[PDB]
Amino acid sequence: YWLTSPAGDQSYQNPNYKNEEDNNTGTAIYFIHGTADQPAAFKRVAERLIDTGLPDEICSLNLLAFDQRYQGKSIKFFAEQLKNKIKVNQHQRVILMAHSRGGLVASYFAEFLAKEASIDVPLVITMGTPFNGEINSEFLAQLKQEIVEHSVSAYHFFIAKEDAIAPGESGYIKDYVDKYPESLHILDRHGHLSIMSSHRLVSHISSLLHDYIDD
Amino acid sequence: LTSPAGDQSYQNPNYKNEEDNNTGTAIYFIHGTADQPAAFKRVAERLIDTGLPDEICSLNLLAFDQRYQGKSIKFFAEQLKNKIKVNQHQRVILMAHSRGGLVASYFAEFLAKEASIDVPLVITMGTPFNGEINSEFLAQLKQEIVEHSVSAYHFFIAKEDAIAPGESGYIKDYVDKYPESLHILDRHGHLSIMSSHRLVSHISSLLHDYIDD
Repeated sequence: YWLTSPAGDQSYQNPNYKNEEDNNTGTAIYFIHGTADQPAAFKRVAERLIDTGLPDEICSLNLLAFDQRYQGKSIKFFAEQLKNKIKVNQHQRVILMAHSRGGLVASYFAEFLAKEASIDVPLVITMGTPFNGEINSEFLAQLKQEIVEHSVSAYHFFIAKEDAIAPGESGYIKDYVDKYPESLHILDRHGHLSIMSSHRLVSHISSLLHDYIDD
Repeated sequence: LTSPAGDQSYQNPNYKNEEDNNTGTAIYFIHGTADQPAAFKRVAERLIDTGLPDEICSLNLLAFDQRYQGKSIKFFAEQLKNKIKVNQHQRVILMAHSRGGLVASYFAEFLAKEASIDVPLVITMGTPFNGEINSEFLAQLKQEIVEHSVSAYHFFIAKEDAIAPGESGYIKDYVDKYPESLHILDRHGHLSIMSSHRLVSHISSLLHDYIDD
């Protein structure tokens, strides 16, 4: 955005942060893209988040592009790289916003790598992430069990209505949605394929950040 | 106010100009048996708060006399058509709830032609299309809705019903035909989908689209 982070990722520093009576240790947001996804649209989502207004509590906004993104490579490796980049930036209490396959990566990071890395992950937001389904089905099932039962992160699945009524669970975990109804967000896409172009998305995300911050 | 049929009605204060030769598009509310009319009053009132198009004559409140426990949808639809023509209204918009939606939509498929009353919009809220009433009969109504119908159908459901397996409150074939026909509303307060303001807003913007055309 504004500047480049130590990890090489694009970064936006919050003017609201570091204000008078600033939070002692804040929360940084990380924006992860799926494979072969345009980072510029994802920057559209972050810029619109800034336009809406970010809580003073939020440290910075980070973008997982540039150094270093591969086209093809294993899930575990990408999550390990995400953890490495978070540790290079010395961030704590990171909020993850991921798209498509990237949501798997973030979720893997949030479920195994994050605790013994001593990184808190309060919010994990996934947009069209194929949890139900290359990636193994056993791995998907074990990840879903970790998300439903043991996870300490709040998961929010953003999908399109066509995927909602589509048979099966696409972009969301039915068990988790049943446990937490407010986790599922269904967005009207009039023009395909623009889930991230909706302003309802940014509105819900900003309301999620505010809800988490007020608590 | 009271409508010509005797039902509870709200007249538009702006209404229309003097030289409208159209008598006027009237909105009709069909509820299932033993349902609370006051929630329907709030949804109509909220439509008024948001703003109703000047071309639309009035907001009218139907299915009223008399909710019987075991009488067929067909009887209520015949009663509805009688009440609509008592008011001589034309190109009326139907907004119906639960089994009442079947009534309205049943009316839209057979009785409306014999009345020579146009039904441009038929709006169904949590209407059990998939399922006394025959299941074969529901399938025939669904086929008539999908293929032959000339009314615009809009299905309002909650996200819980959306992700529920099967077709709940909506016809999948019609949604494939028209994606914009399906409206999924977040239901914060269980279990009253008709209560969100997002529903009534969708109705008002739908009315604006219909009036402009």
